Amino acid sequence: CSLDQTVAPGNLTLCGNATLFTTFRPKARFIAPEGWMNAPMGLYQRADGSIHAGYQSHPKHIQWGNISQGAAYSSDFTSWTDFNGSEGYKTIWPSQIYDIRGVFDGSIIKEGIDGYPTILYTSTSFGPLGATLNEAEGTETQSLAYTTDDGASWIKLGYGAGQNPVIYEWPETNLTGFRDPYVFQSPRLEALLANTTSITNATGDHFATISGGVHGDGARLFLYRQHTTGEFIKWTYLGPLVTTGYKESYGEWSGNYGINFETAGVTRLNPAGAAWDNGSDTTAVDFVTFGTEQGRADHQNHWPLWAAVDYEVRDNGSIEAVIAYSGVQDWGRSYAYASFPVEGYRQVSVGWIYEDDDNVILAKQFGYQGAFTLFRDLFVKVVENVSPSTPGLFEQASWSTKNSTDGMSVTVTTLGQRVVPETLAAYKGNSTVSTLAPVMLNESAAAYTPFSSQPTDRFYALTGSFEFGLNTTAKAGFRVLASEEEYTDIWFDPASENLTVVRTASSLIKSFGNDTELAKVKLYEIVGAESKTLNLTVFVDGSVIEIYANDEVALSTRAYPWLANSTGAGLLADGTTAGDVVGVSGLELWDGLVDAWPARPANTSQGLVWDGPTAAMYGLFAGY
Amino acid sequence: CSLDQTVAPGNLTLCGNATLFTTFRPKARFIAPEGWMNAPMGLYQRADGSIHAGYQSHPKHIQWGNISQGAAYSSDFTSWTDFNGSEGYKTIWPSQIYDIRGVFDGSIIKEGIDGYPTILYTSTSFGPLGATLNEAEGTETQSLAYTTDDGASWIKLGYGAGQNPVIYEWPETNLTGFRDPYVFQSPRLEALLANTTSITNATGDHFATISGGVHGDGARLFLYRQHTTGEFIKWTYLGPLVTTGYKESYGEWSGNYGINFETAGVTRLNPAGAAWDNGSDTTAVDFVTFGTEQGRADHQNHWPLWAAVDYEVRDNGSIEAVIAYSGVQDWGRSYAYASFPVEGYRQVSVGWIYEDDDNVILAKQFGYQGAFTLFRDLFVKVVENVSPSTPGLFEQASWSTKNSTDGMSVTVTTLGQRVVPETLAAYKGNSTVSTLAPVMLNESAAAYTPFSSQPTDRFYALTGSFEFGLNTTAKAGFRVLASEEEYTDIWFDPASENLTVVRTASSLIKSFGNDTELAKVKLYEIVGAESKTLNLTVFVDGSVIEIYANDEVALSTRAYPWLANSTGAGLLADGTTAGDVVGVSGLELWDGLVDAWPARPANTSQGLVWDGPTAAMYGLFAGY
Ligand SMILES: *[C@@H]1O[C@H](CO)[C@@H](O[C@@H]2O[C@H](CO)[C@@H](O[C@@H]3O[C@H](CO[C@H]4O[C@H](CO[C@H]5O[C@H](CO)[C@@H](O)[C@H](O)[C@@H]5O[C@H]5O[C@H](CO)[C@@H](O)[C@H](O)[C@@H]5O)[C@@H](O)[C@H](O[C@H]5O[C@H](CO)[C@@H](O)[C@H](O)[C@@H]5O)[C@@H]4O)[C@@H](O)[C@H](O[C@H]4O[C@H](CO)[C@@H](O)[C@H](O)[C@@H]4O[C@H]4O[C@H](CO)[C@@H](O)[C@H](O)[C@@H]4O[C@H]4O[C@H](CO)[C@@H](O)[C@H](O)[C@@H]4O)[C@@H]3O)[C@H](O)[C@H]2NC(C)=O)[C@H](O)[C@H]1NC(C)=O
Ligand SMILES: *[C@@H]1O[C@H](CO)[C@@H](O[C@@H]2O[C@H](CO)[C@@H](O[C@@H]3O[C@H](CO[C@H]4O[C@H](CO[C@H]5O[C@H](CO)[C@@H](O)[C@H](O)[C@@H]5O[C@H]5O[C@H](CO)[C@@H](O)[C@H](O)[C@@H]5O)[C@@H](O)[C@H](O[C@H]5O[C@H](CO)[C@@H](O)[C@H](O)[C@@H]5O)[C@@H]4O)[C@@H](O)[C@H](O[C@H]4O[C@H](CO)[C@@H](O)[C@H](O)[C@@H]4O[C@H]4O[C@H](CO)[C@@H](O)[C@H](O)[C@@H]4O[C@H]4O[C@H](CO)[C@@H](O)[C@H](O)[C@@H]4O)[C@@H]3O)[C@H](O)[C@H]2NC(C)=O)[C@H](O)[C@H]1NC(C)=O
Ligand SMILES: *[C@@H]1O[C@H](CO)[C@@H](O[C@@H]2O[C@H](CO)[C@@H](O[C@@H]3O[C@H](CO[C@H]4O[C@H](CO)[C@@H](O)[C@H](O[C@H]5O[C@H](CO)[C@@H](O)[C@H](O)[C@@H]5O)[C@@H]4O)[C@@H](O)[C@H](O[C@H]4O[C@H](CO)[C@@H](O)[C@H](O)[C@@H]4O[C@@H]4O[C@H](CO)[C@@H](O)[C@H](O)[C@@H]4O)[C@@H]3O)[C@H](O)[C@H]2NC(C)=O)[C@H](O)[C@H]1NC(C)=O
Ligand SMILES: *[C@@H]1O[C@H](CO)[C@@H](O[C@@H]2O[C@H](CO)[C@@H](O[C@@H]3O[C@H](CO[C@H]4O[C@H](CO)[C@@H](O)[C@H](O[C@H]5O[C@H](CO)[C@@H](O)[C@H](O)[C@@H]5O)[C@@H]4O)[C@@H](O)[C@H](O[C@H]4O[C@H](CO)[C@@H](O)[C@H](O)[C@@H]4O[C@@H]4O[C@H](CO)[C@@H](O)[C@H](O)[C@@H]4O)[C@@H]3O)[C@H](O)[C@H]2NC(C)=O)[C@H](O)[C@H]1NC(C)=O
Ligand SMILES: *[C@@H]1O[C@H](CO)[C@@H](O)[C@H](O)[C@H]1NC(C)=O
Ligand SMILES: *[C@@H]1O[C@H](CO)[C@@H](O)[C@H](O)[C@H]1NC(C)=O
Ligand SMILES: *[C@@H]1O[C@H](CO)[C@@H](O)[C@H](O)[C@H]1NC(C)=O
Ligand SMILES: *[C@@H]1O[C@H](CO)[C@@H](O)[C@H](O)[C@H]1NC(C)=O
Ligand SMILES: *[C@@H]1O[C@H](CO)[C@@H](O)[C@H](O)[C@H]1NC(C)=O
Ligand SMILES: *[C@@H]1O[C@H](CO)[C@@H](O)[C@H](O)[C@H]1NC(C)=O
Ligand SMILES: *[C@@H]1O[C@H](CO)[C@@H](O)[C@H](O)[C@H]1NC(C)=O
Ligand SMILES: *[C@@H]1O[C@H](CO)[C@@H](O)[C@H](O)[C@H]1NC(C)=O
Ligand SMILES: *[C@@H]1O[C@H](CO)[C@@H](O)[C@H](O)[C@H]1NC(C)=O
Ligand SMILES: *[C@@H]1O[C@H](CO)[C@@H](O)[C@H](O)[C@H]1NC(C)=O
Ligand SMILES: *[C@@H]1O[C@H](CO)[C@@H](O)[C@H](O)[C@H]1NC(C)=O
Ligand SMILES: *[C@@H]1O[C@H](CO)[C@@H](O)[C@H](O)[C@H]1NC(C)=O
Ligand SMILES: *[C@@H]1O[C@H](CO)[C@@H](O)[C@H](O)[C@H]1NC(C)=O
Ligand SMILES: *[C@@H]1O[C@H](CO)[C@@H](O)[C@H](O)[C@H]1NC(C)=O
Ligand SMILES: *[C@@H]1O[C@H](CO)[C@@H](O)[C@H](O)[C@H]1NC(C)=O
Ligand SMILES: OC[C@H]1O[C@](O)(CO)[C@@H](O)[C@@H]1O
Ligand SMILES: OC[C@H]1O[C@](O)(CO)[C@@H](O)[C@@H]1O
Repeated sequence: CSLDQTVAPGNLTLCGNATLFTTFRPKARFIAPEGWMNAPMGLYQRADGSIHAGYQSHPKHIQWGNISQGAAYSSDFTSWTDFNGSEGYKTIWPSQIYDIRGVFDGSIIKEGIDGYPTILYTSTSFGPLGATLNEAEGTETQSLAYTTDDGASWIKLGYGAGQNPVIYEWPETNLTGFRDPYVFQSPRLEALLANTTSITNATGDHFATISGGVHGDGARLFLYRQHTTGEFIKWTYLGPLVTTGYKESYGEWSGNYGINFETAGVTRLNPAGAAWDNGSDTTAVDFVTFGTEQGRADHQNHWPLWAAVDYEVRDNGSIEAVIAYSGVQDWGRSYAYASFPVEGYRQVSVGWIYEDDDNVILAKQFGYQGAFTLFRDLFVKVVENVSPSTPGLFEQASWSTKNSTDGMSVTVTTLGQRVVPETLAAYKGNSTVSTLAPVMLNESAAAYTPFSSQPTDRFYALTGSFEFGLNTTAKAGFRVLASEEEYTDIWFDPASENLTVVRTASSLIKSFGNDTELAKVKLYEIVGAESKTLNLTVFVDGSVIEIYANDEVALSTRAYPWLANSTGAGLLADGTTAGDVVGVSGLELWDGLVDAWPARPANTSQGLVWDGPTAAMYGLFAGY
Repeated sequence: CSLDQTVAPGNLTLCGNATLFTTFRPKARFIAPEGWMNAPMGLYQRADGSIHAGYQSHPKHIQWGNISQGAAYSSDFTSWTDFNGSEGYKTIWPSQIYDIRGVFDGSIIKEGIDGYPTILYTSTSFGPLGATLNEAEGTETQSLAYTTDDGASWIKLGYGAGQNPVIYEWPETNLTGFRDPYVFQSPRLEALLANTTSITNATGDHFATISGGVHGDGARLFLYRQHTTGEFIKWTYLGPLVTTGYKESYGEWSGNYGINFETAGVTRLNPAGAAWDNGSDTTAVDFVTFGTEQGRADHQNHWPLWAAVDYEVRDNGSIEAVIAYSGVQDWGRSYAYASFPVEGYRQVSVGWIYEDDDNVILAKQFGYQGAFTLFRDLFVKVVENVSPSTPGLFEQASWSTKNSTDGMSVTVTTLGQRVVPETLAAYKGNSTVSTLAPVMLNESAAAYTPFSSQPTDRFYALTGSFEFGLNTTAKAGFRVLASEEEYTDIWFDPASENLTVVRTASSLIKSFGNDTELAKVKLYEIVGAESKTLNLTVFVDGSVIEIYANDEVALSTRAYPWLANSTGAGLLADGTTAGDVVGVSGLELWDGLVDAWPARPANTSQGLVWDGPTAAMYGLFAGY
């Protein structure tokens, strides 16, 4: 095993465990110290204002198993510190008959058991578990634990009658899944149900959704309500909140609803951020965010979606969330988005970016798998004075339209996402910032034009505004992680409305994924404008490429170039002419970003272990 | 619920949990503080000379489940003190994927991991588990833990390759069971295998048996040898030590070998006690003790047996234990005997006495189930100068015979059992002792003759020597726990060779078992004697009646009389005449015995709990 990044890569499968630990590793984002991670969990703002982030964790392994909560904290979403206790950076782990198969996703009741922060999580036991298997009741239940030390440790309620698990009965038969309890307060839902509480007797101030579906009949999000305020054992099933069809799709802008939901959450937003009104705010919109399974041919069969919903009260004292419009939270290799409330009327969302090594060829050599996305403020994005001749505008697919009185302009409403400002400020302030001169892309434009200043490593951010003619057929964007032989191309093509990431040349190492990523982006044309603009922000962080367009469209993906000098970046141009020009302005390179884990050394591997021959006997975990 | 023991019992099923806690409860023996107990486990003499006793334990329940090691200690086998730690009196409990279904029986390596006492135990996980089910590999494995604090706590080795569990591969397919590792040193087996160690490479100084069987083809005791001295991970399967047939019986004196072994152990004894020679002691005999399942119509389908064996070395470097003669360790409601070495060349054996409430009618009202037997010294019982006209003597069923040179006398050899002398001394010294005048039972004998001194409660011991004519048809014995309306009759009938416990009148409460207990006892007639003698010792301890005959035959059973005055005792006589007389001598009553748990209050119940609806979902434990 040679680690010479000045020549072509050898057979890297001969390299030892964690020998490629630093080679492709993100430095500027949330990631476990080592080993396997997946979904964010247990997210909450602590009493001191800091952020507690949990995650599904399997230390010293590179596949899922014995799934536990790893945890860390931060005062700014950006610079983090690991917890360190008797189980290292773990704070909840399989320990009881009811959760021995895995401590799955859970969410936080801030004022819970004895007034302490309390997690409601999916406790798993034995038996077939999965949307395509014949799962039985009891395999997935929901259990409580609380912390007396601000997340350094958690104490589970005892096992038994009137204790853990607290939710165990399936609300309907033949479930495809029954997990990921999302606990939330909702003045909105309380107001809607206030006249029906005699029917159910559920009067608590916390609601909980559980994600799943029904075999052969599509996904389901089940709504529970805390039976009595201040009491956390009894949760009353109201009814299905979201019901979708078996592999139903709302269309090209909306992914596919698959057969089963995972990590679903419920929020209410307005243009500024989180909305906590009872329905009285006419600018507020109710949203559900959710993953779906088995409705996608690639990306691990997983869509991270969202939907704007209108709540209707059923006669039995439950709520139907009727989907008004439906979109995609991220178009690339990410999933398991969780959102949580943050002080100052914010709702912040974060997901998991998986690797692109689905055949597990170099996972052991990495010594880790997975990272988070960046943390994102959610809000209602409102675009005013939109031209009615914007192509496809009245499809109203992942947005809504309201006509002006005179019919000459439209107000567009959709889900907004933007990187939390704490991270943008810290990134910029710790980077070497190059403000670049605007570039007009015309007949003289090369295919690729390097920026006048270049990155020094694989940790940087790019921004640019691309102004296109209303009838352009030109394409433009950014090339990143680029040398002569390796590069990743991010293109926008207004004619097709497609943002793509072409990865055919991303790496000389042939075992990584190389499929082209694709997102739809609607450039809402403004009344009186003779052009349309794409604002593109790109974060390059080890192997992560995370793309944001117009504070709306997100696409996370992976690139693993071998050569040490595959770090360059610049502008891409295709079919730009004297007549069909693309004006690029607001160009800026931030080189360096932030060291997100300042207390960690460069190599936090502790080696990898094998569970031994019993792993196959038990049949629950891969074992490595 | 009335607790008036001066009148007939009401409907006791209306009584609350643990309301009958003290009513029938033993006071003078090893018993858990409350709840369910079964098999002794983890038995060893500690460095300070005290005895550590573990037991299968399910606190706050009255059926088996979440099975754990409860523990206590004693300097004299007789007066005990509970451990008290973070889990009360438990010291090992289900905590890992490999043992989450139960910490089953295990035994002690005195100089184990890092020189500490170390337990090898059966770690159980999910799946069908049982001799009549389709069990699969992995459900029962064998794991290690060690103690740095003389049994107050145990530290398990980690889960994984080269760690726990240390034995997981089934030595043959379609096992009925794979549990109860019994670790022992054996100069005998080492000498026998010394010429074959090239074939197996196993040269360690510890052996281990694992108890089981093969579906459709009878029980098996599998022999393993520690691969290397001072190393505890690698154990090498040599071969089957004991192989018996599907429900094979050696006859009327030997129970039935059933379909599966449990709690089997291996020892070597001589007339004085334990023998640690390499084979050079011609007075020493190799013994296996073992439980069998599904070879009995009652007593929970369970026989506690023993066999004298002659070891043969196989060509593949393993040992066949050929059964020479075969007997019964206890004929009544006991099972799961364990033996362990004790200083001064002793091997001490102790078992579990279950209740006689198999339909679980008053278990909750008790608030506990189970106790130990008394602790018993094992030795080779030798009877010299036996008359060749002793009926049935050359059947050699659970004994051996060697003729004198002249053929006029026989030496009989069998397994001896007697209560450890520490317990007999403590019992006698703490009791009010009445030495009773000898009684000749003839034509004047009533059916029942009370002793001249009577017990004051349900805690006493009786002794007597019953001298019978060689052709008697008379029966005699002891009545215990007796009032006019309730009593338990212990009869010996030399003509049939049957010792019986008749329990048709044991209690006015009709839900308890009332079947007649039966043991075979061979009165070895001595050359020149004109009579034959039965030495009977009986312990009455709450509901336990534990009977010993001639330091050989043991029979443990249960009686639950309701009336406060059903405590009396005396002599039984049937068919005694002027000509057929039974001479009773050596009569003694010990009233009171010992308070075996002096630090415990009278009521150590902590209440009972229900596991809730998930118990049936998981399907592993009853849940109460
Ligand atoms: C199979 O068997 C298994 C083993 O038995 C069994 O698992 C066990 O289940 C039991 C029962 O559910 C659990 O017991 C609970 O424990 C809770 C605390 O748990 C935390 O702490 C313990 C102990 O920690 C000590 O010891 C450890 C280990 O040595 C040390 O490392 C610690 O530092 C600490 O040491 C100190 O203390 C020791 C003495 O205890 C000293 O020896 C030592 O020197 C130190 O000073 C840990 O072991 C736990 O760890 C385990 O669990 C965590 C997850 O929780 C895992 O991550 C970890 O790996 C371990 O597995 C853990 O950290 C108790 O809080 C709880 O007691 C309460 O509940 C019961 C009711 O259920 C009440 O009876 C009791 O009164 C308590 O309730 C009161 O208190 C709470 C708040 O404190 C209130 O909310 C509540 O209302 C109530 O208040 C009452 O009193 C108030 C007055 O004070 C009053 O105001 C109120 O009005 C009210 O009256 C309970 O004891 C046990 O932890 C499990 N153990 C393990 C190892 O799993 C399993 O379930 C069985 N399975 C089946 C299928 O049956
Ligand atoms: C799913 O995830 C699960 C959770 O991660 C996982 O279970 C965990 O598995 C790991 C890995 O196997 C276990 O880790 C081992 O722990 C052993 C000790 O275990 C005992 O102590 C711990 C910790 O106790 C502290 O904390 C608790 C809880 O708060 C307190 O109550 C205690 O009082 C104590 O607190 C003090 O210390 C804390 C810091 O740790 C402080 O915070 C605190 O302030 C106090 O000061 C307990 O938690 C354990 O309890 C659990 O387990 C018991 C059964 O064992 C249960 O009954 C109970 O309910 C709990 O479940 C327990 O009591 C370690 O000994 C062990 O470390 C050794 O092994 C590894 C190799 O495997 C080596 O890397 C390491 O070096 C150690 O080996 C050396 O040392 C031993 C002797 O000590 C030697 O024999 C050995 O050769 C070696 O020697 C070396 O060094 C020498 C120099 O010193 C040198 O001479 C030699 O040459 C050599 O080089 C390991 O860390 C962990 O316990 C499990 N946890 C739980 C909760 O289950 C599970 O397996 C996963 N499942 C799957 C399927 O994957
Ligand atoms: C005395 O000690 C007991 C512990 O032994 C302790 O707890 C009680 O334990 C008993 C079992 O011994 C439990 O009985 C079972 O109850 C089930 C129904 O339970 C529901 O109704 C109850 C009555 O109002 C409620 O009290 C229950 O509430 C508790 O539990 C819920 C969780 O479900 C919790 O949220 C609450 O907070 C409470 O803690 C609950 O709503 C019965 O289904 C179960 O019935 C079976 O067993 C009976 C007896 O054999 C049979 O009559 C039935 O036919 C059925 O049995 C069959 O069982 C066989 C073998 O199991 C099987 O093959 C068949 O399929 C079928 O199941 C049983 O009756 C009792 O619920 C529980 N009470 C609790 C937790 O409060 C007591 O509390 C303790 N007393 C005191 C004063 O301390
Ligand atoms: C680097 O990190 C690893 C942890 O990832 C760590 O431990 C090693 O982990 C790998 C897995 O990643 C283990 O490989 C497996 O080994 C099995 C055979 O193992 C036996 O032979 C080995 C070779 O000499 C021995 O080293 C082993 O000894 C150890 O374990 C025993 C317990 O068994 C213990 O007593 C010892 O003390 C040692 O700890 C052992 O005797 C293979 O069966 C298994 O093979 C499968 O997977 C391969 C790779 O994909 C395939 O080629 C095979 O076809 C087969 O895979 C198929 O798998 C799929 C999915 O699993 C399934 O559908 C099929 O049925 C089939 O199974 C695999 O190769 C390795 O044993 C283990 N080594 C250990 C513990 O020492 C390394 O130690 C670490 N390195 C360093 C330097 O730290
Ligand atoms: C980058 O490195 C490769 C291999 O060392 C080399 O061929 C190339 O010329 C280098 N410089 C570039 C692409 O600017
Ligand atoms: C890479 O090495 C592996 C052994 O780890 C070997 O099986 C494989 O064929 C090698 N690839 C080549 C030579 O291209
Ligand atoms: C569907 O549900 C019932 C239990 O409610 C169960 O008997 C059945 O096996 C389930 N699965 C299928 C494939 O029908
Ligand atoms: C309430 O009604 C809805 C619609 O029929 C149904 O899906 C839900 O299960 C009902 N809730 C119950 C039975 O608790
Ligand atoms: C919205 O505006 C467009 C263009 O002016 C028009 O075609 C459409 O009918 C209008 N919708 C409503 C509800 O007035
Ligand atoms: C650098 O990053 C840290 C950690 O996020 C942040 O607190 C600090 O303000 C940044 N430095 C600047 C903006 O100069
Ligand atoms: C065409 O592009 C080049 C490079 O940006 C620029 O120098 C030139 O001015 C552009 N042409 C026009 C007409 O603006
Ligand atoms: C743009 O994307 C869609 C998928 O939404 C695809 O069907 C279409 O062919 C693409 N068009 C072009 C020109 O790339
Ligand atoms: C024993 O008690 C019962 C009921 O109180 C009574 O009938 C009997 O005479 C008492 N005394 C005896 C049997 O000596
Ligand atoms: C017997 O053994 C094999 C595995 O060795 C297994 O396939 C089979 O199902 C077992 N049980 C029966 C009843 O044959
Ligand atoms: C040794 O031989 C015996 C008798 O054939 C056999 O039962 C045992 O399994 C053998 N041991 C092995 C294969 O390790
Ligand atoms: C043992 O003694 C009996 C009676 O004297 C006799 O029948 C039998 O043959 C003797 N056995 C041997 C082996 O000599
Ligand atoms: C009473 O019993 C205790 C505990 O077993 C024992 O140590 C003591 O010697 C006994 N008293 C006597 C024999 O007087
Ligand atoms: C018969 O028994 C009675 C009571 O034990 C006794 O007094 C009497 O002496 C016995 N008869 C003979 C002949 O010994
Ligand atoms: C004595 O016990 C045996 C069982 O070993 C039984 O078959 C026989 O009938 C009994 N005989 C009498 C007289 O009780
Ligand atoms: O690690 C298990 C967790 O990951 C998910 O499957 C999402 O990928 C959740 O539904 C579950 O709680
Ligand atoms: O409690 C389980 C234990 O009890 C036994 O079944 C004997 O009755 C053992 O074989 C086992 O280890």
